[PDB]
Amino acid sequence: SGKRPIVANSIQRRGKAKREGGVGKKTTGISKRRQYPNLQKVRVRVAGQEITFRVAASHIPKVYELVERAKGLKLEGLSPKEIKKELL
RNA sequence: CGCGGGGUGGAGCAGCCUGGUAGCUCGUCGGGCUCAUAACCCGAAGGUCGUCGGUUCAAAUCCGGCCCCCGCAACCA
RNA sequence: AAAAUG
RNA sequence: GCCCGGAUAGCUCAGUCGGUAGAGCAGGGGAUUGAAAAUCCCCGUGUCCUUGGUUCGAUUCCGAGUCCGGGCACCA
RNA sequence: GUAGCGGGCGUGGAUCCCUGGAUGUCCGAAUGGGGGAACCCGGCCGGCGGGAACGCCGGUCACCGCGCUUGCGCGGGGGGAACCUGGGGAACUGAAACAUCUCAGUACCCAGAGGAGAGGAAAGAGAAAUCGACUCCCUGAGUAGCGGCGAGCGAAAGGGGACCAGCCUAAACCGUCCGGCUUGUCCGGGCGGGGUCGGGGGCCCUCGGCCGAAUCCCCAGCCUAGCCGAAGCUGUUGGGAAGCAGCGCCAGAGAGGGUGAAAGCCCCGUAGGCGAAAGGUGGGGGGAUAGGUGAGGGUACCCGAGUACCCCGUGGUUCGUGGAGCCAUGGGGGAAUCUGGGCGGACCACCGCCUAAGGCUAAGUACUCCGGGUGACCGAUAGCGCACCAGUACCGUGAGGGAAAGG
RNA sequence: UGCCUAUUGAAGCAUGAGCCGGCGACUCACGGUCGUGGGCGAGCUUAAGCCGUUGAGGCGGAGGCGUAGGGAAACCGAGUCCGAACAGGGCGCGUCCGCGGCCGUGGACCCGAAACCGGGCGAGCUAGCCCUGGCCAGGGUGAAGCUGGGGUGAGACCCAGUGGAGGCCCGAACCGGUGGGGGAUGCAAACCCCUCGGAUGAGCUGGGGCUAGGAGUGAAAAGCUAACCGAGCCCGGAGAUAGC
RNA sequence: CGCGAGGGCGGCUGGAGGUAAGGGAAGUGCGAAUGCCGGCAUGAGUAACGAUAAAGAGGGUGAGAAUCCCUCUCGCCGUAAGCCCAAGGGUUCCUACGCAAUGGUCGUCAGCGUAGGGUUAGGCGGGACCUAAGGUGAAGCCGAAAGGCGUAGCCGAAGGGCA
RNA sequence: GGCCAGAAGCGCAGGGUGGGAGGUAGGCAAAUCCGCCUCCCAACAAGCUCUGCGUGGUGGGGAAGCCCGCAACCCCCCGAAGCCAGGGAGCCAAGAAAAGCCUCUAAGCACAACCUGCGGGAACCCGUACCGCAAACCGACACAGGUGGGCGGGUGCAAGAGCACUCAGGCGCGCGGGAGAACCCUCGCCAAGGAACUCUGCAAGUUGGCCCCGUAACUUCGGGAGAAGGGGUGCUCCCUGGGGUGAUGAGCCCCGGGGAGCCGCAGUGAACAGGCUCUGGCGACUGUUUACCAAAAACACAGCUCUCUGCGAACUCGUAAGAGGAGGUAUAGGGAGCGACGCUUGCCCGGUGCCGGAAGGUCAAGGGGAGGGGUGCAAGCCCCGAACCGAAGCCCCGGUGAACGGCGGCCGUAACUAUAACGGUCCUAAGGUAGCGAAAUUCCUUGUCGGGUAAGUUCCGACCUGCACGAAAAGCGUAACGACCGGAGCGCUGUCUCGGCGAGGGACCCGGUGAAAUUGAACUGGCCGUGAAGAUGCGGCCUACCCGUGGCAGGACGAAAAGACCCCGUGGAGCUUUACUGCAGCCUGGUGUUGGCUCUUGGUCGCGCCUGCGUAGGAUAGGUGGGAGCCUGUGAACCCCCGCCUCCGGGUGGGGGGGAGGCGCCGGUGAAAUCCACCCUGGCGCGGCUGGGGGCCUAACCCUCGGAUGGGGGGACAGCGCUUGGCGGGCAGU
RNA sequence: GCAAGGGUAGAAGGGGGCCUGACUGCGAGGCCUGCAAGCCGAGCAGGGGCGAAAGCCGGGCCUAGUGAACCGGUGGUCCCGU
Repeated sequence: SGKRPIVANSIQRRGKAKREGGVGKKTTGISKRRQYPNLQKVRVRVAGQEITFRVAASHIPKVYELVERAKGLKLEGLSPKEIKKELL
């Protein structure tokens, strides 16, 4: 949907199998349909000033580490690029 | 013409695919109660199971043949 | 506080 | 095909962390009753599924066998 | 583009052809704002007309992304016949029905790249005391395998060739500048130095020896106009000789076209050989910067994290759940730094291979808008839809469709 | 008793053809299998590429057939497999070109669908809705209200007059389309004449806007969505597939 | 001359290419696919000539006129079949010459052909004014990419406003 | 022919508007401007403003008339849909925005700037021909079609934009000329008869305007009403009543009334211009619909009912953001069915659906690990995996009909017979009530009676064995309405017996221009046969000079559409469902986002003490083991008050007096006691680790709050990611 | 044993005693036949039964009582096992 640090979201398939297991008798497959795995997003408000990121919430922590950096710069309204960028 | 359901004591229903035991209510018959009739009470009887045969040790029961009984279909031109 | 007809 | 509970009086079902076999109903004998019920009494009958083994002994405890009932999954 | 007037210019070297420059309305990424493209309306500075109203004229004013104290300086935007990479991604059909499968990761849509794009220096391959970036071709091989084990799909290693190339960083460790803080000899942000690995690097003591750009330059050479180029006369039939008849000749040139018909020697040419003030291009051969140059002995300081790894859901591979690894990765859990970590088809144990989680990297390869050359290629119902004033006329609201016609 | 086609059977009243002239259909690539014309033979043969040529051909053995077969395999071997077996029984000997026939994969002898799918173009027709404007001659009926009179204890209510209501009436414009005739290679790809319905309303109409293809809109017929809509048009997949 | 497909000979036409023996290659042979493209036939001098509002005559011009100009009669529209404005259309406007074709006939005519003219605004209508629906769109929100919403602002008229 | 324009100033009509004087929690405190309060005056005005109309200095224009070219302009009457305009009254559905324009203060400035006057100047861009209800636009055409707005004269008729004629202005429709047949179209008339026509009075006719009489059932009371059925209408002359403008008298128009008298076949003398009635069906009604075969009894409709929805509503669109719902809030929104109004709307929850049920049953991940397996020398690394704990769903229990739906059979019976109020029995979840009823429903069927008719498969009234009505897919009625469907009458008539005549436009002839489908080739006859069974084309026979023109339709299996019916193809589409398989969507557990603090109860391994009342028997012996040859004192023997087991018998610990005491076989019992153990059964009590359920809070997340580094509300839930299972024709492929 | 047919007492019928050949390895030669299936079968080997023996015995008087492959399940074993 976005990603911030991390990165985007794949597009998985499917498996409708109706069968034994291969540990009794065979096991056939009903249908493959195109699924879409959205990237478990989630939002973060942070103190750098009054900032907001949309961390892939598996990296939420990275938000802070990135906050744990006093790059020495007053207002700019966003000051995210530096953050989200002078990041790594 | 074709399907499918059904003929069991007097009437109305079981029992039949799971073969040997015919069950129920009503009424018929006898005896009580009552002045008497009902009602109520006690006790009995009564069926070639539609027919003509087949298979079987044994056929209401299973398989075919008609006889009436009941239902459902009989559409396109 | 009470179980039809002739 | 796996996982569960089962088999006890005619019938429907109980139960000790081994010591008797018991209820409810049907059924029969009696009282009471206008009638028919409901009440009230006394019973009646058991290989506790079949086998072993456990124990001094087993309804019961465990192995195994057959019938019965419940639950779940397959099906080329 | 010839046909015409009407005028003119050229050996005082025109026209023409190559190179560079100049001017280049308006619309179009369109960029002052608007807008029904090619039109309308404005800010600021300056200049024209008597010029204050009006009106011309020249500059200049989009937005977005990177780097300096507020202004700035570099960049971007759109287009391109295919070819290329990525992100998305069908059905018809096939299976003589059909759902897995097939067609197919194709058609198409989107973003991006460029003369190519991609890939690329091993956490590789796979059984070889082995190999040694990648890409392309030939094999390997319709093999191995995959598969309602149907239809059907289908590798890789190894072997031949083409090409040939290797490299920077992150972290230890040292210095420096800056802004925060619990004003602690501390925390992290930015530069510089170091350091790049199958085993190395940092830091301490012990011994010091050069190759070389993928970037900058220069010339060659090659494009972009051109010049030189051999050798035949007479007669004859004919409307017209290049034919025919008789004597010749050139040839590094007997390719071709053209001239009234069939010419080596008529014209343009052909073989062969010269040419650039100018602008492109250009290691093919050479110059110069950048950068890179050793061996032992000790700590046990560094070696890329929400990563590996395990689990759930999927994709790629010949692999369709299979005994199913490996490579990718949305979700959850979640390490270690060489007594580290991955791989060699579940899992162990041996044996061996390789160093993940940062990046760049020529060439050989693909394509044909464009220029040239050939054709047991077409010759005007063919060949391109167009040999001609065609993507036109005409048709359709539009997307779009789409002729005929040569002598 | 025509030609062709299709047929058990056609002059056939079965299909096709007006006539002529052009265009018009068994191909090519790669595998494979027979046959055949050749080279060479226990052997035969090169791929890609390098070198020359500029309509010279060389080189190149990686590789590929063939020389041994049996067996699922281990494995063995002129044998082998099954088996205890010295029974038995099943299997048990060429390449490279060219040309031809036919097979496999490619449309693959040639035309022809109805349809499926992707991406765009369309509401200048038609349906709905939104903004802003217009339009509806003349007649008719005569609601509520007011006002006056009457009525009653007060009221209700009743009366005249006034008044002018309404998916009200007749009927033009305007909108529509009932019945009939005509029209039927039309004046016209829906028209003309007569006759009909509505006509202050759920009205009609100009201009400016919005909604779209399994979607829109729909006082609902599967109607309308640019003259054929039970799923638009255009281009593409595409030479879909066609046991006809 | 060949069984035949064809092959030679000869005569007119034509006027610039052609191609032996013997061989090799194919876009290689048509009468039919309601085939495709073009040409020309049949029906056929047939149906039609587009509203039943209607014509007649005298002069003109002219190569030639029922069909053009003029005149006098007759008839038809007259909430039009008449005037004015929007839209759309783009020179069809006026003038001089003209008739091949275009007019369903004719044509001296024309809305046709060639040429030359013609459109004049502070007050009319638009813009250097205003907003509507709705568009667009700094911010801002959202989407795999395209892109979807959207504040302000801007655009948008037959409505407001102005001599 | 007797007008047009025209400033200021005059008049005449209007439209706008109270004037004061003080205060002030508002207009995002800036206004002396608004807005609100308070009190002197004033009031169906005046004044002040602003329009329209006349008037206006003055300019302009100005026919019919001959040769080929002359110069007024006044007076009444009618009179708007236009103007004054933002006028008035009434009503419910409650009726744009912004700028210009006034006014108020801000910043700033007052040497600016505005306001009124007067003179000089300045004043860009675009459109402007022409067609424009059509031959110039849209329809391939010089197409009988389509196209928005304004003006649109006069007379006549009740009125009018109607109808007839006609001004101005413009047309006579881009082939003509003759004939004078059939037939076709369009049009007129008709003896006698009058629906006999025919599916049907289809069509055509009759009637038609206005004034006056006069009009029934039925009714929701409005209406049925133009009900029906009649009479009048022209022209001349006489008298007379009110109106409007004048002026109160005259012309001028506007509505009437009463008498005479004239003419025709006829007076709305032509054109416009209803025929009517009785009775059924359906639908309440006006409306809407299949553009191009269906205008309806179909859709809609007010109205009734069921149902969802508490607001960040439900529901719809969208992946999302967001939007619609609605700037609404249950007297509101969404979905469904029925369909004004009247009288009503029965019985059945067995099966399906929906709603309700903190129990049980079953149940996926996941939790859990008894136990087993593969490996190594090992520790280990890996694997399978039982109990048990586990949602929604389903099973199960129950409600529910204006939820889907459903709503019986066979026998007998009365004192003539008939029939059956009564009875018997089988089945059911329950057995169709009211009202209708051979019906838009009835097969038999033209049912059977009545009515209507000379005659009636239709129609109307009746009766029921209702093949197969019936209550909200409503039932039965119903005034009014209908281009709706059926049956009758009257009137009128060519629809008809039965056809005839006449007019025009074609057809026909001449001149000019000149198509189309179709077409194997044609030299293309009849009858009998024959043949693939319907022959111009074979056979036999029979007829027949050659070629045209006007006409008719029997044939050429005539034309046109590769049959729409039927079947076939392992063709296609749309639709359905409890067909298969999916997907959207919705439900659901486990995780992530995700945090504090309590309460509580489970399951687990520990550990800590109890726990165990057969029959003999010192008596509440658990089990086998060790056992001699056993321990109290810090002191038992006995005692009380006490928490605790239990069946009571019989106990498990407390404490002080007290102070000696106390054992092991015993004798029996299947088995023997002191004490130590390890352990079976069950319970209790602290600890580990996991769980579940209840509350409280805030800080994430969410919603809001005069613009918040915040305050309220909600709150670890919701939402969202990943994963589990389920529902699932809403959609897709088959 | 059960449908019909053919066959049959010089037994295929009825009874009795011992048995388990309702074997393992094979299989000449044929029947039938598109394929692939189905059917008969002497004989050899091994190790057995019944009979003194000759001998008979690879199910049943005979013809129906059945289903390719693929995919799996249970066993077993000389095989394979990246």
